[PDB]
Amino acid sequence: SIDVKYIGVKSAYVSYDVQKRTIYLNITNTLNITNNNYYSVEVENITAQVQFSKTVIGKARLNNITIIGPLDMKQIDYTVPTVIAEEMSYMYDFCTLISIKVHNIVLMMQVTVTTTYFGHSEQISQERYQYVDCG
Amino acid sequence: SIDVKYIGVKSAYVSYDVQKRTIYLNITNTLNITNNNYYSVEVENITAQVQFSKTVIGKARLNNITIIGPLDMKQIDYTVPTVIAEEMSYMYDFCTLISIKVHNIVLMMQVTVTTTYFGHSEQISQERYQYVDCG
Amino acid sequence: SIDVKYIGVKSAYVSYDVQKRTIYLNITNTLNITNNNYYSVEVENITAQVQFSKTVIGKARLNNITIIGPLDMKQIDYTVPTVIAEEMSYMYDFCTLISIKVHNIVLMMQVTVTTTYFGHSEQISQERYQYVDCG
Repeated sequence: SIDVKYIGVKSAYVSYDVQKRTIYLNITNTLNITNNNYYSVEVENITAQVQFSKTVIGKARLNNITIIGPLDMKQIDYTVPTVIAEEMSYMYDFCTLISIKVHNIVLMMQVTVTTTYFGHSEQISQERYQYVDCG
Repeated sequence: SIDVKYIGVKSAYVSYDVQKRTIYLNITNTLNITNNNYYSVEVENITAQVQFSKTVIGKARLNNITIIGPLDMKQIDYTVPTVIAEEMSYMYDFCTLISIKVHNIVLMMQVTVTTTYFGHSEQISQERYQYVDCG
Repeated sequence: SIDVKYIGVKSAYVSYDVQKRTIYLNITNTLNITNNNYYSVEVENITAQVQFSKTVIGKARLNNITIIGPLDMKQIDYTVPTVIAEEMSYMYDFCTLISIKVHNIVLMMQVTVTTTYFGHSEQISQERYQYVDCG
């Protein structure tokens, strides 16, 4: 990939930005741009390509075979009891979080037992992230 | 990929923006642009392509064979009991959250037992994310 | 990859930006730009390519065979009990967080038992991240 950008506030090719309480006076601005972009990208020129898979089983004897793909999750436990007991008392809770297995982004690609792949594969994340703000 | 951008506030090719309480006077702005973009992208030129899969089973004996794909989840347990007991007391809760297995974006592509693939695959995420904000 | 940039605030090719309480007077700005970009990227020129897979089982005897892919999670336990006991007392909680297995970005590509791959694979992450902010 090409030209992958995170810009926090402002993007220009040419900028003349005049901001705050300023005097901007008698200004002559002249601009003469030639800006051409030529892309030959992710391009393929092939006579033959072959993706061949063969399984042969002859006079074989097969017992108790297990094939298990990735991210097998077995007998996982989360135990998060919360207890408040009060007498003659005050609780003030502000912005209190209990957070279990919270996800923002999950991107999964070609997650398999078996893969035969030819060509291009791509993942991009661009992000402003804030979990907690309070005040 | 090409030209993948995250811009926080403003994007322009040429910008003459004037913001606040400013004086802009007698200004002469002149602009002459040539800006051409030429794209030959993800182009394919192929004479032959073959995706062959063959399974042959002769006088074989097969018993107890298990093929399990990815992300298999078994007997997972979440226990999150919340208990509040109060007498002659005061509870003030503001912005209190209990969050279990919360997802924003889940993208899954080519998640399989077996795969034969030729070409292009792509995942893009662009995001402004705030989980909690309070005051 | 090419031209992957993280810019915290402002991006320009040319900038004439005027900020705060300034006097900008009689300025003559003249600009002549020639800026052409030529990209021949991720380009392929091949006569033959072969992805061949063959499995042959003869007069063989197979028993108790287990094949397990990556990220296998078994009997994981999270125990996070929170207990507050109060009598004749005051509790003030501000911005209190309990966070268990919280994920932002999860990018997974080609996670497999077996893989045959030809070509390009790419992962890009650009991020402004704040977990907690409070006052």
